[PDB]
Amino acid sequence: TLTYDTLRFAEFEDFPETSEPVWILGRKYSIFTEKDEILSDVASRLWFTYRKNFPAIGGTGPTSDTGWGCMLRCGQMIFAQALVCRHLGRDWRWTQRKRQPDSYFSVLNAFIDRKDSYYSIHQIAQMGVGEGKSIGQWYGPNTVAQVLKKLAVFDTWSSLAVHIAMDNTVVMEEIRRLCRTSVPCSPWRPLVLLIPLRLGLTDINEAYVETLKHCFMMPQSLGVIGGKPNSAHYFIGYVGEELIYLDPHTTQPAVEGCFIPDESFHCQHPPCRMSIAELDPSIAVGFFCKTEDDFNDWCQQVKKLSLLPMFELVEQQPDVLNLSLDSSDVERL
Repeated sequence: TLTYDTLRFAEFEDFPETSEPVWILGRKYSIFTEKDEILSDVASRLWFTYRKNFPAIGGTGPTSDTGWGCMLRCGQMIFAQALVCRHLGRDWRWTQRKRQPDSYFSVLNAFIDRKDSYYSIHQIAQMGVGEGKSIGQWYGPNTVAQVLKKLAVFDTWSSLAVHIAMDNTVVMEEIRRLCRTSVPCSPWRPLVLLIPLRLGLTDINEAYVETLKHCFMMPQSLGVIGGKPNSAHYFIGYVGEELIYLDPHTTQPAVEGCFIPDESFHCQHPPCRMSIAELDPSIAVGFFCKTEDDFNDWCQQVKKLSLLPMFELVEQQPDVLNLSLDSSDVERL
């Protein structure tokens, strides 16, 4: 039950001192003159790993998700980043020896391993059953995304709108129908947009690489979740031909007013890097648009990227994930 803690014995390497820009969730950095800021941004992200000794799920279920909940943990991380942007702002940073806002602890609390937290492993796992997934079963990006949408309905504090765009299409009228609370003279529910995709049979077609990089360069970028079963990762950026990510494969003891010892929820080891060409095909890309202007800006950026494609943007109108098979893929398949 501790052969799944792969992060414990992984190879860690410091960031290469090169001229290649370092992108972390819509923010561009230079490793030469902004190394501290880069490390601060990565460490600031809410990190969620396997946990142990938390209340049994459903009273008789697991007390640890080691070996099965890594995609659930990545789902928690990408959704937490959205809540951080929604309640704290993209410019917020976590620092030891500093008093964090009360909202920070409220966000963190929503991911604590107890059934009364909105996005706890308990609620995610239990909600997954309704999706046809038994507790203890590993999920794919699409499934965890569908679960988060249903869980967010109860979170009236955040009052988020979660849209999962299938068929590789983002219908703008659907987004407005989901987010508009009233006729514009908050009138807009902060939007968490998740787009499940499959960029290849065994690997991602190289033609998608450039599009994928651009997904981390938008002010609304929440990153990407994906990976093979029990090898899920939360990708938060890239540098050169590598993706930067947070890994949940380490089991930590569950953490028991406002204050919460939060050291274990911040990744302080050298940020994990992986070759883009080694990324599993099944992923879910996310974007956060707090206001309608943010959404409009996002659409404008998707227009360019498309013109100068993983998904299409249309104004109006089975849920399918389209796999673009090249001549070779058609043969190997």
